[PDB]
Amino acid sequence: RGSHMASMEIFGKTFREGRFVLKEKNFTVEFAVEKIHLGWKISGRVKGSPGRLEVLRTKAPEKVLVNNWQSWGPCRVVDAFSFKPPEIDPNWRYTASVVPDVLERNLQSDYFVAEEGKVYGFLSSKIAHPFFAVEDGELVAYLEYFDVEFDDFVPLEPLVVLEDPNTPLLLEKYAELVGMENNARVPKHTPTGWCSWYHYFLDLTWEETLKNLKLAKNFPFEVFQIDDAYEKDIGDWLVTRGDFPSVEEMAKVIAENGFIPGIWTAPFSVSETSDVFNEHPDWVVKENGEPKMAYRNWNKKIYALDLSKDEVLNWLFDLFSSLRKMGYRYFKIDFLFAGAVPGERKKNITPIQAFRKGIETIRKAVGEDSFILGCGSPLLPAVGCVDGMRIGPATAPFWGEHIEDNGAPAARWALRNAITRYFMHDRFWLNDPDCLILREEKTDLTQKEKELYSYTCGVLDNMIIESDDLSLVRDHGKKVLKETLELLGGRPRVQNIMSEDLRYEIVSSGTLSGNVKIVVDLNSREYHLEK
Ligand SMILES: OCC1=C[C@H](Oc2cc(F)cc(F)c2)[C@H](O)[C@@H](O)[C@H]1O
Ligand SMILES: [Mg+2]
Ligand SMILES: [Mg+2]
Repeated sequence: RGSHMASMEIFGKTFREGRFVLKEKNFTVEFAVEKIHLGWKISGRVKGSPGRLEVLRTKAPEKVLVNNWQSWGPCRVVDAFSFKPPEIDPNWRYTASVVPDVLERNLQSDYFVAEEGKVYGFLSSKIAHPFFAVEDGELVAYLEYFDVEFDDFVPLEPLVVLEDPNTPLLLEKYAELVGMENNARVPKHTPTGWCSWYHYFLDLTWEETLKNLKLAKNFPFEVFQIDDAYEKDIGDWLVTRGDFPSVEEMAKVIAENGFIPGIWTAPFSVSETSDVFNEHPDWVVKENGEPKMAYRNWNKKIYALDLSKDEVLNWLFDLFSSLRKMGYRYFKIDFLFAGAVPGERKKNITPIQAFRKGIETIRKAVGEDSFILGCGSPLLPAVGCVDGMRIGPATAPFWGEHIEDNGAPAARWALRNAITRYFMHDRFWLNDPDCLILREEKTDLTQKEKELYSYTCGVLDNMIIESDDLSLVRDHGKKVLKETLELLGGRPRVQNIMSEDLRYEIVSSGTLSGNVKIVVDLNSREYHLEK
């Protein structure tokens, strides 16, 4: 018990243990408030038209760890009372929020929120989108059902409230419950590999690919992954451009060289210029009967597939079936937020319901022995489907000392999110902190900075992928990788998770180098490691 617990409300009514029933004009919910280890759990079921359903109300803390819904968005500590709404880029509206009306008035946090000594968190997002808002000094938890009606009962997304001095332990515990609730996939083996993006970007040639393929026999890579560059257009994934061969021919060549073939797609996205859009314009999410722009990128309007339509799911099954048959066993599936944009779909289901039919179709198509890696993705809804997940914005071959914490490529902000989302590793999935850039030339990263990034990711036990012209990686670059791989295998903890000054103390236990600690400063770019 406590004064602060007595101040809480659940579904409109002062907090206490028990079973309850709430009959309102347009919906009904039945819920239980049960005791669990380190606090409380609210669970139940709902029917009718719940709209934006208020679950919990409590006093807003002064400092809160907030979390954006998707890969690239910040997880960071923020002063709650001195919040001002950001201006929202109309090209990137839905990477900031799936409920942008909230963000333009109030501080928002998706899926969970933390303070010193306390965590509030939902265990799932299967039907509704669970978020928090700070409204006039109160913290308020909602489930958004996006105007769907339910004739029969469906389960609530469960909420837990946990209390203990050790906040790191609360987050690790929250994540364990999330893991159990969603049948998380956590492979016993972690892949190493190579990725084209962070050297060649959109200008990768097959000539350059063949060159790197040969050099990679001298590096400890299992996987060889082609990124954005090969494809004809966004949506036309089985047609290549430039000097590239067929998609089947690439897979066959990578395999012969002794590597697991990997390939990038953005599978819920189709451009205004693509073949598949012009063939099948009715396959996309709509506004007033017209195609609704999901985002703008590659200097084109990009639309979202309507994953409520059988035609669309059949098309996805056939695509990823074909890729599997060719020999691809590693799939980076990107810009997935597109699949969950609000709007008009064929069937009257939520965007989250549609997202989940989408990603389940992909897993079905590629099978169980394929490794899926999420990117640009809603986090909670993906748990149990993906094997790995990018948990930060894009890294870069420069620190970004003078770049703002929005979502623009920068090493500093990419590593920040790997630290503040550490607790998802080995519970939701394998965390992907984005690629190591270890080349000596064609870069602005200092040796110090390269050491900071790589050793931190090794301590955290995160996926280790390099992205370089392997010609430009010599003695220092090879040594940094070898040592980073030595740092894997432990159980990590960020001890000062609520810090506001970009300095962190991080421990890991049972690494291949025993027990270690690293102290890192992301502002000054300094580190201190003990083995
Ligand atoms: O377009 C390819 C691509 C896109 C994504 O990165 C960005 C996504 C953006 F919206 C803007 C940007 F400058 C970079 C992925 O995180 C990155 O890893 C790469 O695969
Ligand atoms: Mg009250
Ligand atoms: Mg591990």
